[PDB]
Amino acid sequence: MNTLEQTIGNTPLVKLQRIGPDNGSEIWVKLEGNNPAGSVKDRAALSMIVEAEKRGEIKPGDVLIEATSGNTGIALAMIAALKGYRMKLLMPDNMSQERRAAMRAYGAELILVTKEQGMEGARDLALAMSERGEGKLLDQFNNPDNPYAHYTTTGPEIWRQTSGRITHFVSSMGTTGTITGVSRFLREQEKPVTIVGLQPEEGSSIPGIRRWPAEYMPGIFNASLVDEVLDIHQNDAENTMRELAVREGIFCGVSSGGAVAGALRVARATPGAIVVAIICDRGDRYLSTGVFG
Amino acid sequence: MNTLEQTIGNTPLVKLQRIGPDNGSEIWVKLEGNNPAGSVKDRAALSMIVEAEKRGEIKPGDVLIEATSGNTGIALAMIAALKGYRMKLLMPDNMSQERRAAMRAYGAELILVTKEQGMEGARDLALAMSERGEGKLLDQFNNPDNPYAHYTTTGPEIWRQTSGRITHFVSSMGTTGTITGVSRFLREQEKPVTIVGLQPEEGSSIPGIRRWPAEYMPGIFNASLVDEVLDIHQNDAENTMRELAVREGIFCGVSSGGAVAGALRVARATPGAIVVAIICDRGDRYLSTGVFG
Ligand SMILES: *Cc1c(COP(=O)(O)O)cnc(C)c1O
Ligand SMILES: *Cc1c(COP(=O)(O)O)cnc(C)c1O
Repeated sequence: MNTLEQTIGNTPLVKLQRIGPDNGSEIWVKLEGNNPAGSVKDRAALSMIVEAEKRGEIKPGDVLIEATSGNTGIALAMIAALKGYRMKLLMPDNMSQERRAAMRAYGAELILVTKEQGMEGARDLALAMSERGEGKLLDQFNNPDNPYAHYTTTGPEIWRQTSGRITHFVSSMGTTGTITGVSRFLREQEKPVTIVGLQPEEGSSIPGIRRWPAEYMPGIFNASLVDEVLDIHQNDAENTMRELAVREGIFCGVSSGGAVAGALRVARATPGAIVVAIICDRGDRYLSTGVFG
Repeated sequence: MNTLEQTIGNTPLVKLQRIGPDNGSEIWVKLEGNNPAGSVKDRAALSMIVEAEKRGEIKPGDVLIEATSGNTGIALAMIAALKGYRMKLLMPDNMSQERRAAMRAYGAELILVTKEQGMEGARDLALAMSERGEGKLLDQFNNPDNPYAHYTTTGPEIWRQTSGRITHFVSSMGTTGTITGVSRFLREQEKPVTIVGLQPEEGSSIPGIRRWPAEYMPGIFNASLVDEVLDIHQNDAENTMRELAVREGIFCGVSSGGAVAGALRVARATPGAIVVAIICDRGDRYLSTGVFG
């Protein structure tokens, strides 16, 4: 159609010109910050909602519920404003103003729990509400429609954009929808492709992702779809993030620096590798946090 | 050729779904925030530098100079990082720390003048430095390569995207490069097109543009290329800006709200008009100023 919805997905895939070893390997980055609301989350938000519409579970005017407050919140608030839904976002009351402003700007309703109840308290209340019938819960960590988005758009795009030359795919794992969906699609190809997931080192804090308890991975995660899982140190992610802006002109977030850091490790260890890493969002919303300056 | 440079331009053109009169008019918005560094300035930044390279005036490694601190500064810093130039941006010492960070992230060097000297003192210093042979001055307000970017990319895209249906073009004027270059291209078409330029009402403050002294328009400006100039009140631009996010899911800046406000006036006064307005940048860098949440 002719709406903002058609600008989601089909993000550019560009090759890094300067960082990276000179051993024949190539590093390409998928610019998810190009999505309308600035991040890879626009894909899963659209998919979770669109697929629910297709099942008759929801229709414009309905209330949507989710506990979150980062890109998923921004993305859901945007899809809600775009498609005509009432979005209710649950989060602890210690959110910066700017942080909640990104979600409120789209007209989403922010429902606060106590700092103490924290993110888990929010998850619970959101669930309480969906079971009472106060609105459809999206649940990004378990909703198969999340990876479905990447199985149908992101992965095919990457395969088409690298003309099937891709040998390694690198993704920082949050819900794991991106790595799960993209892997699912790549496995269907004859040519083998190594799937590399990244998680923060214990103690490291990288916005957008988290280190999952060994046996407490999100429901949509499928260990057999990931060939390797690497740890990325906060500092290493932040340095690569700043290096991307300075040496490539690519202004992205911390997890994106982490993804390229991982792609660098891979490229260095494998001459000739054709690595694709996901750049999750732009760096704009990180400016106030000082990671840049 | 596969670098971030190829993601500049070719921005989406989407139709507003809810705001606007129901009189047969259509309002389309050109999403310039989709440019790699988030603003319409990426086009002129790339053009001024590419064209100077063609003329042999500069080559990678050289110093580039410009007095500015908004989107132009950010766009120039980004092109410089992308292409390998040493960017120097001049501005008075009263820039917020976030405003400075948007330019420094790309490795640009900021050269400060006193608040007393202000933007005009910076313009002067920049000119002096270039005359002392310290670097190539870009001069966004007088450089023909600024409107040229719009004559060759922006205008042609709009004409193609609307399949020649456009009847009115609305643009908030800063350097006037966009309205100038787009008008030049549209005038070459058989079908007439009304060119509408917008400027802030006296006393109104709209980031990115300014009310030019009657007989002191920027050098690149050509009065005959613009059919009408409307005044936009700051409040009206801010309101339309907020309403775009809420009712359309389009998150953009103040001048963009002013642009859609102008397009609404045009649409309301002319049933059946096919209006195209330029959305200059995303709203992200405006959150900290409070104009939204
Ligand atoms: C969601 C997100 C990720 C991880 O993507 P998943 O598909 O959820 O694995 C990484 N970084 C940021 C900033 C994100 O918002
Ligand atoms: C520069 C700018 C404009 C004006 O565009 P011109 O092509 O310079 O007239 C409008 N809004 C914003 C935010 C700008 O950066």
